[PDB]
Formats: sequence, C-alpha cells, structure tokens
Amino acid sequence: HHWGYGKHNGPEHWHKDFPIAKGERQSPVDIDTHTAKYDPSLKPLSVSYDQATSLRILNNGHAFNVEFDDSQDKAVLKGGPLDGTYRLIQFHFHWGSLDGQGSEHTVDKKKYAAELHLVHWNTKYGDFGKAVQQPDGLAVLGIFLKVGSAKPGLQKVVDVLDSIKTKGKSADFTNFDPRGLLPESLDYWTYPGSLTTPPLLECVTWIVLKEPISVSSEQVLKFRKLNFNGEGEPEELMVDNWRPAQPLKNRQIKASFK
Ligand SMILES: NS(=O)(=O)c1ccc(NC(=S)Nc2ccc(F)cc2)cc1
Ligand SMILES: [Zn+2]
Repeated sequence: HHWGYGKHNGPEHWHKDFPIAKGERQSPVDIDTHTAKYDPSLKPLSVSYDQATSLRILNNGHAFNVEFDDSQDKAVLKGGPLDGTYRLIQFHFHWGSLDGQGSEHTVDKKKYAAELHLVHWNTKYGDFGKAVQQPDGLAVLGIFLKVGSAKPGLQKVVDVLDSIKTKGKSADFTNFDPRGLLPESLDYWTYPGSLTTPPLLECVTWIVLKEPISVSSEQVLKFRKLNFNGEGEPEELMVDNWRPAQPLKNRQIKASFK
C-alpha cells in the first residue's frame, strides 16, 4: 500500500485498493446542523481520562500518533450513544496547509483548521485488531481546532514535533494529559461511520464535539513543519492530510443538545 494525500495517491484513488471507500457508511461527512435531530434517548457522555498513561509519539508518514497504554481500563469513553466501555489507544490530528482547511468533518460546509481524533476500542472485543472488524468496534471523539488563542495543553505535543520530523521517527511521550485538549462543553453530534484512512473499515461510532478548541497560529505552523517523507528523502511537508466529506447515504446524524 502506497496510499497518501497527493494527486497521484490521494483520496480519489483509495477505492482501487480499498473498494469499501465507496461504501454505505464512510467518513467523514458534512454535519448539516439544521437537519441533525436532538435525540433524548442519548445517555450522558463520560470521558474518564484521569488515569491515562501516554507512552510515545510516532510520525507514521500520514500523521503523528500519541499512543497510550491500553492494557487495562485506564482512560475510557462511555455513555452517549455507546453501549459498554471503550478504551483510549491513541490520538492524532488532521490539518491543512492554511487555516481555512484541514478538518475532515465539516459543519454546514465549514472547514476548520484541523481536527483531533481520540481513538477508542470496545473492550468487549478484547483487542483493537478484533474491534476494527466489528460495526461497533471503535468510538472516535472528534474535536475541531480553530486558530485564535494558544491551547496550553497542546504545547507539550508541539514542542516534541521537531524530534519526529520524518516518517518512522518516534519519541518517548510519557505523562501527557489528554484532558488538556478538551473544550468546556461535551455537546456533540453522533453517527455511524468509518476510519477516514485506509483500510476505511466501517467500524466507528463517531462522536463530534460541537465546541472547537482554539490553538495559536504558531502551534498549527509547527504541525505544518512535519514531513510525510522519511529521513534523507526529498522533503514533502505534512499538510492537507484530510479526507473530504463523503456521501451521507442512509444515515442520520443525532445531536445530544437542543
Ligand atoms: N482518522 S480515524 O478514522 O480516526 C483512524 C483511526 C485509526 C486508524 N487506524 C489505526 S490506529 N490502525 C489500524 C491498523 C490496521 C487496521 F486494519 C485498521 C486500523 C485509521 C484512521
Ligand atoms: Zn483521524
């Protein structure tokens, strides 16, 4: 697999190796805020990150992932649309070459500068690899980023990026608290979807927060200094690593709020 985000290997090409790219529950999607309906059946959302144990940060050639110890129930997501318990495994971002693009989900066609994805797997399936084969295997918490004031809780991530510039580089990243990446409100939209990168598996319950977080121009500029390429290869800046909105088809987006 040589997929990426370029003209020659980007989202318009993915279907050839991954035919589910044209499936019935692909992500991301545009969230039409007028058509999303308030759902009183949604239980309260519970984000329990007090015991989260970060381990490492990795440039995987597509984004960077902050990885967690998921060998026990240390950082979990429950409630909302979810049945049972979902364990945090990693977070990553998608972002643009400029501040007017970068998010995967859109809100009434508005694109944000970036989007954070906190990835969790359903513990009833035992491991991540088994969970991704199930329709209710993952829950991804999506948070929009807009450019304005700096996000203090992001700065530790920004400051380590110089050490993982190129594909395959990693750095120890212990003691990072993901609580510092959340907005105040947990109001959200939810719908059934997919991974937004190959293999595009239709295993995700998406939970997209309504309230963006603010980050500074300086913070996002540092994301844009990363490289898709490996060390000693021609430089290709890691920007515009987002998939565009996909057809909603036979899905409804539910709102947790009135
Ligand atoms: N952008 S996203 O939808 O949140 C997203 C979240 C997670 C992943 N894949 C990961 S962590 N590894 C993986 C490896 C082998 C598989 F067969 C399936 C997934 C991709 C996209
Ligand atoms: Zn993602």
